[PDB]
Amino acid sequence: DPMVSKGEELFTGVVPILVELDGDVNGHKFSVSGEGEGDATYGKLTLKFICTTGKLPVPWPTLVTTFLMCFARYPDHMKQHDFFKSAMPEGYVQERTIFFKDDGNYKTRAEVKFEGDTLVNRIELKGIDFKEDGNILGHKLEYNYNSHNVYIMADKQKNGIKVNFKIRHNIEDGSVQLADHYQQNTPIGDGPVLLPDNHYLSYQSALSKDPNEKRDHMVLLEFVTAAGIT
Repeated sequence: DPMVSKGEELFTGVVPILVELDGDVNGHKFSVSGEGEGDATYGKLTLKFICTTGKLPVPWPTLVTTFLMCFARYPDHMKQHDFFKSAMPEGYVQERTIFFKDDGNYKTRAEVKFEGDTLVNRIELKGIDFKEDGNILGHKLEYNYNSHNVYIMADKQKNGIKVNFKIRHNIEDGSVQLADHYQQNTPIGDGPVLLPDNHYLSYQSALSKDPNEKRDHMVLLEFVTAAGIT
C-alpha cells in the first residue's frame, strides 16, 4: 500500500522528539520544554521535560497525557487503521478538554508534525476553575502513573478521529483523582488520511527523576500498542 509505505518510511528507526508547552492554570503561568526520542517499531517513547520558568504549579502526572500517538506500535494486521502516521509529515492537531472530577479543567491544543527529521509537539494549555487547595493546585497527587486503554473512533464528518478516556491519578491519602479526557484530532494537510475502525491504544507510563537534574522536571518512559481489531 503506497500510503502505508509513506508512514513506514517516516517512523522506521529512532526519531528525535521536541515538545514545547505554554501553560496558564488559574493565572499561574509556566513553560515546559521536552526532548527525547520515539521508536514506533517498539511503540517506545523516552522523554525528559523541564519547567523552564521555575516551579511547575501543577503536578507533573497531570501533564503526561498532554505531553505522541504517532509513536504507537500498530500490529501489521492493523496498519490500515493508523491515522496518526498517515497524517505525517504535515501532521495533525490534537485538542483536548480534561475534566478533573470536583476540580478544574484543562483545555489543550497541540500541533504534532515533522520539523525536518524532528517530530515536534507544540502545545498551549489553559486551566480554569481549579481549587487553590485542591489536589492539583495543592500538589496532592503521587508521582506515579497507572496503565490505561484509550478508545479511538473515526470522526468522518471532520476527516479525523475522536478519543475518549479516563485517567485515575493516585492521591497521597490513598484515594484517586479522576481526569476524564475528551479528545479530537484532525489532519493539518489537505491530503488523504487513514480513518480507523474502532480500536484502542494500550498505554504504560513510568515516571522518574534525573539524579543530576536540579530543575523541576519529569522523565517519562511510555509504551503504546494498538489493539482491539483481531
